[PDB]
Amino acid sequence: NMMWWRGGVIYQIYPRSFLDSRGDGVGDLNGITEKLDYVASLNVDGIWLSPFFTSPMLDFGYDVSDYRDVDPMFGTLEDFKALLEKAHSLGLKVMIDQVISHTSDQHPWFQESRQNRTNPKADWFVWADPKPDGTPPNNWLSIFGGSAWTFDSRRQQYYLHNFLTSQPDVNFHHPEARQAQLDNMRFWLDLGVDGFRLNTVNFYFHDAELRDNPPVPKGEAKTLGAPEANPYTWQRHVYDLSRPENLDFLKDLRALMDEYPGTTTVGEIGDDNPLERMAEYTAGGDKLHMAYTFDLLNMPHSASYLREVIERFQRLAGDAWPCWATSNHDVVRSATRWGADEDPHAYPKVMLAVLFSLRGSVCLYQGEELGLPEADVPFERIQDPYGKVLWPEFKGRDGCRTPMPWTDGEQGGFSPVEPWLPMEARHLELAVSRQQDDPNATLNTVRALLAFRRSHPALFDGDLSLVDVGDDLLGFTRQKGDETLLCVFNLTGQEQQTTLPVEVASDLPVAHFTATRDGSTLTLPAYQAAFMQVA
Ligand SMILES: OC[C@H]1O[C@@H](O)[C@H](O)[C@@H](O)[C@@H]1O
Ligand SMILES: [Mg+2]
Repeated sequence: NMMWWRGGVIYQIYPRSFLDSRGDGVGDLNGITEKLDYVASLNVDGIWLSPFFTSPMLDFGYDVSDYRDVDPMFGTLEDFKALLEKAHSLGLKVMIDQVISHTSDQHPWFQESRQNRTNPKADWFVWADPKPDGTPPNNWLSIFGGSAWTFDSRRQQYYLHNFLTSQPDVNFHHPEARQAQLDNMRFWLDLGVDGFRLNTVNFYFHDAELRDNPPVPKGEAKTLGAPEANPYTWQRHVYDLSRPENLDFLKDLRALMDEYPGTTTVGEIGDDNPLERMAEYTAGGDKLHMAYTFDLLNMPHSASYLREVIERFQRLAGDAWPCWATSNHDVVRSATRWGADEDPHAYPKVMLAVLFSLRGSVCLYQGEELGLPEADVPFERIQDPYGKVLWPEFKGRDGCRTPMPWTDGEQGGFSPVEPWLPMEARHLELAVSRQQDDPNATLNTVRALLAFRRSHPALFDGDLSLVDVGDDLLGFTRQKGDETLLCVFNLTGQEQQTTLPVEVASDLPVAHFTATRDGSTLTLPAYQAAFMQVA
């Protein structure tokens, strides 16, 4: 079963906010270990762990100072081995983050690199002389504010950083650095990890000519990976990322993965044309296994929009393979971002049904299975530095990083002390304990939907074909071998009706969904889904 990843569902855990088992108010590995039974009960195929490596935590894990160890705040390496072993014992695959695009400035490589222009690791990072006027070498901007270049007095040069100043980008034009990062991945592969989520996978290479980016002409759409309030979105990003050379490196990376059968990779795409880039990076079977984009991580969410996304993707390379996600640690929770103007109890069910019925892999964010709304984090409680640069137009990512509601008790049973982010009040009555034995609650809807998905080959990796189901409905067929299923979704809060584009063999009941099939006319109540066998 070495193709488990091609259609499998992965449960993303944000370590800081899952479960605190030691008592410092911050989630740790042992808590995850304690809740692997819960995770397994979701009928998901595996997990993706956000960074838990040694880090100053200035970007909370994504500024890595030691690629081959666990930060004391999350526990130890042995703790991780225990977590991995128990997870394997439950039939769960374990994937972990890899942030090889950039390191913390506290990483030994950079500490050495910054001292002078001639040291062994001087070229392991991206250094450039200032312009004659002492200004940055080009117009590249940091996503987290300011120029992408920061001056260092030691070398009298600027160093590049797409994100924080404390996150210098690695110079992938230096083969030994590439190799060092590959080795860093190999370290974790040798420990038995089942795969990697590749942080900003298209960022790896930059234009060595350091050419200026062109601006986006007024009225054209901005990039999906950043809020429009961010000046980052004022230029087309062609030279600061997504270079051709990266393809070659991807092959190398894939080669490493090939040395360990059954392992996989999912790339995070941050690009002006995310679908196209995902196709490019996941094509050939010699590069990325799969990748996800921000197309379903933004504001549009109509059935017509989904149709546009699916159509657009189907026009790309057919050998490509997508991973779909409606929520993660970087965006507003799906129940709020998409379903703010919808029923808070009904909409997450049909949304997640759509997510689970799309052709591709799935990323399911912690709490999304509870239909958790975006939390309101007060100014004085803000932790994410990305929330302190564009306030209040953009308030950062803390809203989706609030602690997991296990019980409706004190601090949601997350911690015996005050957690690093405040527990959201509204989450308490949506807690796991309050929701576990409720068959009408979103959790069990998710369980049933994923078991249902698991019982049908067509919903694993079957082909997808859009069909006419009306303007206010989303409809398509999934086909593999004997089995052809018709999937119809009502994402609206109003009853909808359509003529069936194919012939139904039998109705398929799943997760207490209600739909009326009268001959050739199908009716769907508000926020309902319909699955059917096709003759
Ligand atoms: O590390 C810089 C940023 O890169 C993004 O791709 C990650 O998903 C974020 O969590 C992180 O803050
Ligand atoms: Mg702890």
